[PDB]
Formats: sequence, C-alpha cells, structure tokens
Amino acid sequence: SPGIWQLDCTHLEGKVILVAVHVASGYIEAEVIPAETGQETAYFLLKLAGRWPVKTVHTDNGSNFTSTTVKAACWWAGIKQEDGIPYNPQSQGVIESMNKELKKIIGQVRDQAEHLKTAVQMAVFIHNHKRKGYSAGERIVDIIATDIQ
Amino acid sequence: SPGIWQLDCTHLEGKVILVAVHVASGYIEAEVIPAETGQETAYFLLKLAGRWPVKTVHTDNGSNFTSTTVKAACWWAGIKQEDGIPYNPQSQGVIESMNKELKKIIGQVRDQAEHLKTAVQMAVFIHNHKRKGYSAGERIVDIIATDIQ
Ligand SMILES: O=C(O)CC[C@H]1COc2c(ccc(CNCc3ccccc3C(=O)NCc3ccccc3)c2C(=O)O)O1
Ligand SMILES: O=C(O)CC[C@H]1COc2c(ccc(CNCc3ccccc3C(=O)NCc3ccccc3)c2C(=O)O)O1
Ligand SMILES: [Cl-]
Ligand SMILES: [Cl-]
Ligand SMILES: [Cl-]
Repeated sequence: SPGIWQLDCTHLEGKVILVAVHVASGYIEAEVIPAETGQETAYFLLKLAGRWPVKTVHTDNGSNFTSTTVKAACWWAGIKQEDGIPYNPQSQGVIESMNKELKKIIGQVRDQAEHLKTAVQMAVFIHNHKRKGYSAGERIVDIIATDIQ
Repeated sequence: SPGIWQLDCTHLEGKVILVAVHVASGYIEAEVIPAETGQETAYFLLKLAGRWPVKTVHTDNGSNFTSTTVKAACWWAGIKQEDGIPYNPQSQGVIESMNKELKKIIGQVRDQAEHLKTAVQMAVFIHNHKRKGYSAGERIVDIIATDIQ
C-alpha cells in the first residue's frame, strides 16, 4: 500500500494533464504535456520515482501499459508496472471526482497565471494541502514513515 | 528544520541545473533549465512547495533573492524567502560536494539518455536512494513525519 501509485490522464485547453495519485493518501503530482506519449509518460515516472518510493504503478491506459519506453522507465526506476483495470469499481469514481476537483481548482486560479502549467502546479499545491482533518501531504508522509519503521 | 530548503544552481553542457536541497536530510529535487531566470526559479519553487511542506527557502544568489517573481512565488506558496549567506562555512562545502557528486552520477548515466534532463532525473533518483544506513529519501519522510507527530 505505501508504494502504490495510479496514473491518470485528463484534458484541458487542448492540452494533456498527466497525474500520478498515491492511492492510500490521495496525494498527487502532475504535469502539463502537449500529448500523452510513452516518452512523456516514461520521463514523468522517472521523476516521480526519484522523489517518492514508487513500488507499483497502475498505468492509466493500455498504450502506456504496452509502451516499451514506459516499460524501460519502470525497469530503470525499479517500478512494478501494472494495468489499471478497476476491479474495485469505486476506483473509477474516485479518479473521475479527482479530475473534476482538479479542473475546478484550475478554474479558481486560472487568472493568476498566463500559462496552464502554472495553474496546474497551483492546483497540485491546493489539492495536497487541503484538509479533509489531515491533508494528503500529511497522509503520504505518515504512511511512508510508518512503513519505514 | 523540517521545512528548511536551500536552492543551488550548477552548470553542465552549457545548461543550468537548478537544485533544491532539504537541508536536514540531503534529499533533493532538480530540473534542467536553459538559464536561471526569476521566472524559472519561481515556477520551480511553486512545484516544490506543492510536493513538500516548504516553510523556508534559502535562495541560491542575490538575483533570485531580489526577484519580484520569486518573491511572488514565495508569497503564493507560503514560503519564507531568505538569503543564502553561509554563516556556517560548512554550508559551502556541503553544496559544493553535492554538486560534484551529482555531476559524477550524471557522467555515470550520461550514455543511458540522449537528453541531459533525463540524466539529471536519474541522478536525482540515485542520490535520493543512496544509503549512507538510511537514504536521504527515508530521512526526509522520517523528519517530516516526526514533525507532524
Ligand atoms: O520530451 C518528452 O517526451 C519527455 C522528455 C524526454 C527526455 O528524454 C528522454 C525521455 C524519456 C526517455 C529517454 C530515454 N530514451 C531512450 C534511450 C536513449 C539513449 C540511450 C538509452 C535510452 C534508453 O532506452 N534508456 C533507458 C531508459 C528509458 C526510459 C527511462 C529511463 C531509462 C529520454 C532520453 O533519451 O533522454 O523523456
Ligand atoms: O518558462 C519559465 O520560466 C518557467 C515556466 C513559467 C510558466 O508560467 C509562469 C511561470 C512563473 C510565474 C508565472 C506567473 N506569472 C505572473 C502572472 C501572470 C498573470 C497573472 C498573474 C501573475 C502573477 O504574478 N501570479 C502570481 C504568482 C507569481 C509567481 C508564482 C506564482 C504565482 C507564470 C505564468 O504566468 O503562468 O513559470
Ligand atoms: Cl494525447
Ligand atoms: Cl548556487
Ligand atoms: Cl544562467
């Protein structure tokens, strides 16, 4: 559980927002990319795994699951690459609701930045700091620290 | 101490590597940029603060300390912007040694990537996972978790 992440890709302003969600905490990292290629996904995973102890990644779609470049990144970073089939149907709803929430926040900050990438990073900040009462940022650290201990 | 970060800028292949160091743990995040502008530094800090609980940032130089855009990012993200004067002279040596280490690792992986940005993210991964015996990644999580209580 401490090392499980889920990839998620959503669209806004004719651009792609690639998101990684730490499943147990709801903590996210995200980036704006022109399009969702294996190369972009691979680079994103390399960054993620250098920053958090990523054991397992549930890929967002079959193309990224298939991608040799994504597989190569997972090999390099010591990540178990898995599919993203929602065996638990609640997974769908959670990701869908998160995408809605992220887009809402982006709208709330959109006039504070010229570029979408900036608005997305503001949304990441707000999402991770939001108290629901602990924040997702507090939860991920506590979960991982407990695992280390 | 749990929320204290230091900025660091080093050069390689005619490009700029911007690094943030969590002082207490030695954990880093880094990016390659064409040049070190206030705008680039501001965006980097916005990303960092969305991902870790950044209380204080010691800026890497006077230009970034002065930069209204950097000040605006620190305001936005709730970061205390400070100077980077090494009142403790050991600070210099530590940053210098880290830059040497990072460049060494980049050299060790350089042929595994076409682009410097990729090599830098590999270096971030290796640096943060390296056992010195805990890793910097383990230390940062433990330090922050203990602070949260
Ligand atoms: O622009 C975007 O899409 C996002 C940015 C780009 C930045 O460059 C890259 C990138 C994504 C991937 C690579 C690796 N390329 C294959 C390669 C070229 C030359 C030598 C070896 C290899 C190799 O297979 N190594 C094993 C490996 C694969 C994937 C990840 C880590 C390690 C680059 C790069 O070559 O630098 O994302
Ligand atoms: O290319 C690079 O250098 C790195 C990428 C760029 C991507 O875009 C940006 C960036 C860095 C900064 C900004 C904000 N610009 C001022 C601005 C423009 C329009 C409206 C408001 C503001 C404003 O002052 N907001 C308060 C604020 C300032 C800095 C940081 C966060 C919040 C952008 C952007 O406008 O989107 O880094
Ligand atoms: Cl796409
Ligand atoms: Cl510096
Ligand atoms: Cl420069």
